Amino acid sequence: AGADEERAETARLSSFIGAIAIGDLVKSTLGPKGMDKILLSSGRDASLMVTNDGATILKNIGVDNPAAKVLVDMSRVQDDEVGDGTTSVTVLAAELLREAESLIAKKIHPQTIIAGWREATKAARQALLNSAVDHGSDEVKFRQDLMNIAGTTLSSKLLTHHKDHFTKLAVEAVLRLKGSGNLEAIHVIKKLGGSLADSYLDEGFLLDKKIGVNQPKRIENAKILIANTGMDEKVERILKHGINCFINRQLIYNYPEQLFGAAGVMAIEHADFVGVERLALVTGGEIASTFDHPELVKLGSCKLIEEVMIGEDKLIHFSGVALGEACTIVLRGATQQILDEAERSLHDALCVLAQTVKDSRTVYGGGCSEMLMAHAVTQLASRTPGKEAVAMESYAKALRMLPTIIADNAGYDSADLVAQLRAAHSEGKTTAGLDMKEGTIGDMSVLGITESFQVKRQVLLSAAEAAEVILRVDNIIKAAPR
Amino acid sequence: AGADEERAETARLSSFIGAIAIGDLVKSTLGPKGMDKILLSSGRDASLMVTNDGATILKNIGVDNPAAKVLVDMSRVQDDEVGDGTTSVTVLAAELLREAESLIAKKIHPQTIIAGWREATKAARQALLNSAVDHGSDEVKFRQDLMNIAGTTLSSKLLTHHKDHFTKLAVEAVLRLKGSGNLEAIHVIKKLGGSLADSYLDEGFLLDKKIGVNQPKRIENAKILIANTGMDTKMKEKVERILKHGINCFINRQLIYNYPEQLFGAAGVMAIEHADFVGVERLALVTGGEIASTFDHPELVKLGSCKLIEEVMIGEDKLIHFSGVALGEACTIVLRGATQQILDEAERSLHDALCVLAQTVKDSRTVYGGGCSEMLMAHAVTQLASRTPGKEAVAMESYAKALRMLPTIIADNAGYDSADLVAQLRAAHSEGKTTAGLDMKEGTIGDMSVLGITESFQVKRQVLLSAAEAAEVILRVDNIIKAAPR
Amino acid sequence: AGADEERAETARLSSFIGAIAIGDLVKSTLGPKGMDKILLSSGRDASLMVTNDGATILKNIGVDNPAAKVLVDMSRVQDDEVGDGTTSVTVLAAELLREAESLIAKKIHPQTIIAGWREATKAARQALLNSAVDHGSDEVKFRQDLMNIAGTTLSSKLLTHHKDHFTKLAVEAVLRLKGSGNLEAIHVIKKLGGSLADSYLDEGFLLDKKIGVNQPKRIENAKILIANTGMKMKEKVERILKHGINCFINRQLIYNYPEQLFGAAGVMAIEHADFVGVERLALVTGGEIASTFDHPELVKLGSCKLIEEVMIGEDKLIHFSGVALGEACTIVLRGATQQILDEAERSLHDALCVLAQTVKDSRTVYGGGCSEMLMAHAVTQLASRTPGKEAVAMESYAKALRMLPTIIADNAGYDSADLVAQLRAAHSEGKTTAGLDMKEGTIGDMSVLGITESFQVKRQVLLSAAEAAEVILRVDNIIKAAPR
Amino acid sequence: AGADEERAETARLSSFIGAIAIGDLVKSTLGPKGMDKILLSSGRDASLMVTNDGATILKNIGVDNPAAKVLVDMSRVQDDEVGDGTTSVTVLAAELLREAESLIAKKIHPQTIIAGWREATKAARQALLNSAVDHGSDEVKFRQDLMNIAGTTLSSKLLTHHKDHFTKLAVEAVLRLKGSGNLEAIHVIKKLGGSLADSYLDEGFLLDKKIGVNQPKRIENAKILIANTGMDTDKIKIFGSRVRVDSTAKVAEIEHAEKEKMKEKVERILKHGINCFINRQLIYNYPEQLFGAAGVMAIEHADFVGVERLALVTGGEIASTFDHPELVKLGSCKLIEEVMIGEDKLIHFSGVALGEACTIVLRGATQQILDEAERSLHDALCVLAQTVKDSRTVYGGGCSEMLMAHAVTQLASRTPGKEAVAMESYAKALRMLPTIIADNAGYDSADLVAQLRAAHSEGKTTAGLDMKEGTIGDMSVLGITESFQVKRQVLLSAAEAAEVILRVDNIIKAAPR
Repeated sequence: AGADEERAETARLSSFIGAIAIGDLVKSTLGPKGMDKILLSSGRDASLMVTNDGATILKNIGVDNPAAKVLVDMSRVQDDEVGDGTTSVTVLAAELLREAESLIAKKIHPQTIIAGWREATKAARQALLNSAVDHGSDEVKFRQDLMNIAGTTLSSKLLTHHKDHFTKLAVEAVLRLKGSGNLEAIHVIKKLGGSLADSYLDEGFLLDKKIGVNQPKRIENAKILIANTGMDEKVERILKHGINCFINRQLIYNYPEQLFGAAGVMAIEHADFVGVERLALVTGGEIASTFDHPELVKLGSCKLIEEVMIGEDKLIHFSGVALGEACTIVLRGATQQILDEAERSLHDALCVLAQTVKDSRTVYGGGCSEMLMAHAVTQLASRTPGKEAVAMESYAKALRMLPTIIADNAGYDSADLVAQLRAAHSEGKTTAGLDMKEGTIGDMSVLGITESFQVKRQVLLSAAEAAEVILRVDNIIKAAPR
Repeated sequence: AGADEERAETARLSSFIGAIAIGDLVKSTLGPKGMDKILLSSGRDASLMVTNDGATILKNIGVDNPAAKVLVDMSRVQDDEVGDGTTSVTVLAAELLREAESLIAKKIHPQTIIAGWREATKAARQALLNSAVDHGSDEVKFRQDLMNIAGTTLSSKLLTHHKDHFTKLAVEAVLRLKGSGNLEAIHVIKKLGGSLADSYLDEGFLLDKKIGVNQPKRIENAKILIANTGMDTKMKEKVERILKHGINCFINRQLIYNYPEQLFGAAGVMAIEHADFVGVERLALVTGGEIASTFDHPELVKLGSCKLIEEVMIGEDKLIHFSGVALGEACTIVLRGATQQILDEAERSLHDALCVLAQTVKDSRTVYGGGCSEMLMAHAVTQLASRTPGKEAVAMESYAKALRMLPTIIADNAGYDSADLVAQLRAAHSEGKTTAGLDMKEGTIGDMSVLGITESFQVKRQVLLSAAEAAEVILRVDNIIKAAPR
Repeated sequence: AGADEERAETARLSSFIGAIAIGDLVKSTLGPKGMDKILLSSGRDASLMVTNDGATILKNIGVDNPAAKVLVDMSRVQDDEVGDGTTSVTVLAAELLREAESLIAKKIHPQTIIAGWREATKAARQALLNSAVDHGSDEVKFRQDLMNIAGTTLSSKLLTHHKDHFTKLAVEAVLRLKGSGNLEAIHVIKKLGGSLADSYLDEGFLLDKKIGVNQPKRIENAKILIANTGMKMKEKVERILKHGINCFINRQLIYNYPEQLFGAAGVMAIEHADFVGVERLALVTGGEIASTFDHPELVKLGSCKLIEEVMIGEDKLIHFSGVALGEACTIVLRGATQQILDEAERSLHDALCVLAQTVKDSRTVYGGGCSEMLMAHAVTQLASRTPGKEAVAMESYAKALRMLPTIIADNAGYDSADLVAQLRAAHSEGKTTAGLDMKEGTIGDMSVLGITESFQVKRQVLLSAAEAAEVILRVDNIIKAAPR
Repeated sequence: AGADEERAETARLSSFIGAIAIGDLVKSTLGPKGMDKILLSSGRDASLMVTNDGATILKNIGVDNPAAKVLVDMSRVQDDEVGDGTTSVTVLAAELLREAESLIAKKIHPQTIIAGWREATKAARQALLNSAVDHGSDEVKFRQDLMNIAGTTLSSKLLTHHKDHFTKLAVEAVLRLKGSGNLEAIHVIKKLGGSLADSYLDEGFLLDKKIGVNQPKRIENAKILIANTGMDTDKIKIFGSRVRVDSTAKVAEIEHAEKEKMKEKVERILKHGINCFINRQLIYNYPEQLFGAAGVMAIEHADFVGVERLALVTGGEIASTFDHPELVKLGSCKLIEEVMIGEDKLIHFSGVALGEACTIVLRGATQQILDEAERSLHDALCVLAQTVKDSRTVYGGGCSEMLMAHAVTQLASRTPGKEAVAMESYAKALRMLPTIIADNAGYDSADLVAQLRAAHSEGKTTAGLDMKEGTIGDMSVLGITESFQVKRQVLLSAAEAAEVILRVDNIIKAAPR
């Protein structure tokens, strides 16, 4: 028991097996016509879970002993930085292991081959520069704002009927974010109500809690009080300040509740901590401790806090923040499996194009980027010294699979597709790519599909470092089914 | 049962297996292209742990009943006097056990063989006075201060692409530090914020704790109180003594009772809960000190320096900085990096840098790095087996071949063919060029001095002694006996 | 499910197996280059500890069923009277068992062979009063007092690198001891401070304790108070001033309040002083009767020369001296400090017994196994001179002596057969000085080395080993009854 | 297969197995070259014990189901009446069972052979008649005081090199003991010093203990105090409770109360002039210091067995609570001192007024074996008391057994009918004893039997088995003789013991499963 040690072929084999198992399930997901899968697990899950998004299912379950979970864990950091849309990074890392069986013939030192990873880093920079990306997306923009990458992220998802409209909306949300402050303060929720738009845009922060039956219905020029310690002196400190609202992250004691109603102060019971922490940045903050917390120790913003009816049910909204560094997003849905999916999509949407204004650079979608890159990577291996080249040239044909997967989900024969694809990219037309609706090659730009430059730079480095940690290191292995 | 005693061949084997298991994992951890590993244990552990530094991982876990942990414990003491660079001493002791197969074929006396260790002492002797090593390091030093051994120590770490810059910084810290004032008060913490120039040197001491959100934002003309005894039990005496002094900050090394805390907020005094003792002792030197007793502590008995105590905001995470110390001889280093627990691999990386420089200025002696020292000693030792008596030569010659593996271990991580590397190396050393050594970036052999990598004189004398007793300790004892548990 | 059935050869087997297992572990230990063994246990045992002395480890534990612990127990009685040097007696008893196989070969009655023990007694006496051993243990003696046998006892042990110097010191200790009063009143400890000398010799009693930093430094015409019961302020002071009390020593925790009082008066107090030292102290100072605070004045007697605290090494020690009786004295040692230091406790104990025997005997034997080869040459002849039955038992004892040279040689690093060839030729010739030289790797002059063995150890061991071998040969029935 | 059902011959076998099992362990114990056996158990037993005396080991343990324990119990009465010598009685009863195999060869009525037990008595009359006994036991006696029976008991033990000298000493010890006193107060301890005599005789009693290193070296006109209770005070069985007082001030009273025990012990003890205090158990630390200044020697953990003999010696005292000093205590006074006996310190109690109780402290040549003196002295005590009372002895070394055996062979042929077979089997039983005595000697058993038998036939009662010789010799020259009582009682006991159970065929069932 305890620690383990590994031997020649068996050590490599443990890493090799992990990559192949995950590649096939993620494979159906890529491209406009991907398909959903449902998984049931060993007693800590409670029921059947279906996730279109590849990253969510891998994070939730550590099924077995082989090295995969650490590789998997990393994809979420990538999601944070950019990696989202359609899952492809995991697939890309996985086929690099197939090359290793070939490598046994390469009887020398496998670690020498490893030098290929920062050669690959050169390849990443070789790829970047060598490929016409884009020149549009100045800021805000009348039509290049979207109806582009979000649509492609959506394309792999069935929802894209009513849903593609939602994706367009996501860009308006980033438009209010641009400036100095970073990517923060975005929260999204869904509701039970049918509408063709299937969404509404809300100016303030969305919360849903109420003090009790009694209390003023609306508060004006509101002051906000946040307490770290539970309620389980208050009137005296309260009256001088002119407090209009109290928010506590936990259980609230019953006695003060009677007081607040007569005073004309609205309090919130068991408010969630995550909303509260964001709020402190928003209202100028407060010093949260024991009941001494009132007056100067705390700063309170004061526009308007009220409970409003959103089409249907009643909700409470915080708005008019002096700081201007934080905002909130509210979506209303018709209700279905794909609407809470918007939770999946908005989180992803935020990272993809907030980034897009910052980059001022994007690349053509639909696999246009991959074939062109494949064309120029082949020359580079030859250009570099030959043993360096052997590792570099293997990398170059790796890019070939992406074109094949995009077409395969479309419904057209893969062999013919690879053939027609290369000739257009080789010629020098960057706009041309894979048109799945056509089944052949077409103009990507007419479609409006473009990918953030960062998704391409970041995927390359993420795959290189993640791939590098495998082949390099022992300590793992797999045994038998279920 | 569980009595635990073994007979003849089997007993030797248990030690032999422990040495081989450890060597394969550690060899890959050596030098510039060295590798870090992840370890997972099912019981009473949270997740897989990854440690590049061999010494920290070996100390942490006592997985097996076979004797290995005892062997492991010995390297920390070495670390205090030096120990580090790249892990190697454990490897050298482990390879010694392989010749034991030869001993069975020897068919005479297992312990007459022990004479080889005596022979080894001569080997320790030869390395020390054979070869001209530094001639420089004439205190403080312009350019030659780093881009040397620290770079080699960091070599085993992936971070080196931007990390080598951090390594260079470490000697600057020793320049202010060095003298005989004391080898203490150097602290390292990493920050999850990124910039091109990773790592900043702070004027004073860096800490990360708060009484709570509660209390005033900053203090003026600060007075410092340190208490050995906890606040836990009284409120009245604490306020009375406090107000007269004007106390701006209270630091207690342990748990702090809640009642006084309300008082500090109203008064306008910032306190620190569960402050670590190591920071506190350093602080006393820094602040002029105090006599830390019971609540009789305030006023004259307490000495407190007063520049500024504040929470700045370095990058992302909030920290508290103590600076402007009147004494002037105790300073701290704050490291910044990309963002990983790997970045934490600074506490165990910095440590590697601090010990090396303090020893280097005073000893006025060093050895050439890159394995230059090892090949030279090896050439000299082969002769020795031939020139000394009867029993001594077989044992001694075997010891000599042990040195051969080190050239192999340094270039093995390179990716180049180890066999080709070993002989090319020997021809240059045999010739008489001490500067020449293994250049991993080159892939062949070159001039170590241009690189500037140098090993401290102390590292060579201790390793030789460490290797000698370490092999002996498992062997020296026969039939360990258990008396049946509680 | 009762008694336990062992017969003829099987009963012999339980004894036979016990001797073979013990001999190999003790075999490493016999000589200058012996090997250290450590045992690790859980429960009442803290951790790894190492004993170089075979006798200490064997009786601390009863590892298994086979009969041998009773045999082991006997060695300790020897240890008190003579004991140490190196542990060799257990090995000789073991040697006897291998010939037991030949006893079945003989095919008649094992009991007749017992006559061999009679023969052994006669053989033992031949090693005695034959040739000359040592002459001139003049008493006091400037050079022959040590740097001899004690060094041999030490050679097996680690401390010998600087300790052989310590060994020289011990004889000075025995010389003051001499008179009519066997061996008594000697107290010794170790110190955490390092020095080349590794030991200082005090003229009185050494005690390590301090009341506190405060309190007057010097006491004269000192009166000493020892109390059974632990440490109200006024009762202690009123009685104290009239007496003139200069010091207080108690074998337990002492109350803080009185401590403050002592400093003003000029009286020094001691907390938790060891009881054993106190019992010795009473004989030394004339003693007293210790009860509650009624204890001062006449019921207590206080001797008065000089009591002072002297900085020793780094640990601050106090000395009691100037005893009118003169009967009891104390020894102080300062070592390297590597837990091996607590080991020095082991080696010193060896020093009081070995040297004291040398003082009374005025006789010794050549060391390095010189005595054993000589006796072996004489004994081979003896077996033939006796008829036949008488012959076989006497000769088996004779060949037993051959292993001792062999055991000395085995730990040396040189094989036993070669050692045997050279060794016998030198002893046979007539040079008693010649013996086993372990550093040499061959044979040499023992006297030049300075290694000698007490005369008593050779005559008692011969009788001792013979009887020890007998205790189980006679008994062919070892019984355990009705489990649990 | 299994049920514990017995049928005809098998029932006989159960009696048979008990006899043979006991005989092999016992047989090696008989005579000069006897063997010691050591017995151990895990609990309700602490260590291996080795008993030379066959009777003592059998009494302590009832190992199994087959009958034999009751037969064993019989030798006890013999031991208190006449005692020991060598244990031979048990073996003789066992060999009676061996003929039984030949009995089924009879193929007839087994109980008419029982008449053999009626032949056993006839054999018994001749034992009285033919043996040659002795004439003389003057009282005290000059030359015939010993060198006789004590030596035969000793002969069985290998100590008979220097020891036969020690046996000779023992009669001097018995002469003072002799008469009215019965058996009490004889104590023996070894000394580690070599001498030809190997023994010394003391007028008083030796006890090995010391108060502590400090205390007066010697006391005279000594007064002795023995206490049933220790000097220790604090629990009382019923604690009186954890206890409640009135804070810390009164608890000072508790510590003070200890002093009162000290005060009573000194004040009362001083008036008497107390020289020596002996306590049978642990002694409280406070009093120990008091005794040293006073001039009084006390003994910590002095064991009780020495004390009871000591009490008879000093006239005794009534041991109770601290009121115990003065008159209720009678302390004889002559000399109590601790004397270096060259080797080890011991305390001598001497000058006892009673005179009845005395101690035989022997020095002798050293080894583990001097502890043998403990083994050997005990044998000496039992034989002399009987030797003085009987004034009759028979020749040892099996001389008695061969003579009787020669006579009985003739008897079988003379008696007609049913009776000779019964008589001859009893008669050949005697033959094994010469064999048992010879076998343990290590000499060949077969050779020994005929040569022995030929010498007896001549008419020499003195002639017997000489084990040291390996052949036959004159027992009388050796000086080995057995007391008259041991031979007449054993004959009656051996026959009767074996006789009942042969008679009964079937040890029956139970209820259970």
